[PDB]
Amino acid sequence: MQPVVVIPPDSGKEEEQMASESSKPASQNTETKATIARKGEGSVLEQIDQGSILKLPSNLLFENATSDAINQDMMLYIERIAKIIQKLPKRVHINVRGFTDDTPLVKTRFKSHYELAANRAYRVMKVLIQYGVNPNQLSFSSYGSTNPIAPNDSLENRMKNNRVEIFFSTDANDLSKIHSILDNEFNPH
Amino acid sequence: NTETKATIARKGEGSVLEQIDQGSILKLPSNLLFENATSDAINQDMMLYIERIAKIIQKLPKRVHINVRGFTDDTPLVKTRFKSHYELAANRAYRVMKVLIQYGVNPNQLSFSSYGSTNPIAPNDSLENRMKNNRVEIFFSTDANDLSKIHSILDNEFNP
Repeated sequence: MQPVVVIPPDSGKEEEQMASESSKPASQNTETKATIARKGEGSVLEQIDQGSILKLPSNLLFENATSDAINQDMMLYIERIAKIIQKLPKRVHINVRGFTDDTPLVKTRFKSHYELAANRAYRVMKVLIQYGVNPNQLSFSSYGSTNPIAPNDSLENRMKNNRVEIFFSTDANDLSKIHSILDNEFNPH
Repeated sequence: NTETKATIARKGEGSVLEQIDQGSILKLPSNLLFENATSDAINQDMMLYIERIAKIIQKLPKRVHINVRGFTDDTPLVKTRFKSHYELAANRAYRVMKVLIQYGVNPNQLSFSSYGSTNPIAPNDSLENRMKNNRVEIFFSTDANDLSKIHSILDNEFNP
């Protein structure tokens, strides 16, 4: 039951973990763990309303997080992505996106994180081309260091922060045309 | 049409705004921004234009992401410090991005892209059409995922 003299202690970890279950009433999850080649782990596939994003931790592609040297053991992961892309129509555009953390670049040839990220995304794009993706469906982008995923306090988080993302989308304009036709017809301005 | 004349220079350079279903594209001709099509030296004359674009950006919904896209015609580069169309297009986009940052656009909302000589706006069949392909395009979008979340919830409840 209870002591006859009840003296509550300070709020503790029991009370933290009980209230540490708070979350959104409508908890939807638009990410799934992805498996490249039945052996390529830590990747995720995310859906957003304008497209799909395949997120690849640094270590699935590059020999390190401050280099654009593709780890040759990982060439087969890029081949698998190329194969799947070749199963999409030529309508689909593929944007390879590079990201870095805040690691100092003085020991490398890179002068900026934007530059490092650009070279990483470019190299991945070029390997996709080697494996047959039409260059007319590809582009590369750099975000530099300012879109982190997690604090940079573990190897796993560092690999996420230095990820490459592959974004799949189209340039559909049917709704835009519809509005344009209506606007031209009805707006005096 | 989904393309409309965008008045920037007011000198008939050819700037245009296009709407597509997942965002907006401001298209800026080479001559507007750059000293030539073979390099990334911005026209100091036109810093005014990028500044204007930076001001307008800070009026948009806070969820907006801005991607500055670089493109080239498919003519050889044989003369300069640039070793590929991808590299030249990346540098041109980078420079426009950096000016936007200089005029107050948050770096967290900015990225730059290169398409090299792919995805031409006009066939590379005439001198003037080639030059059109040296434009920069600024794409405005968001990473909205409400619909995606809706579907995931329904799928989780009814599929598994």
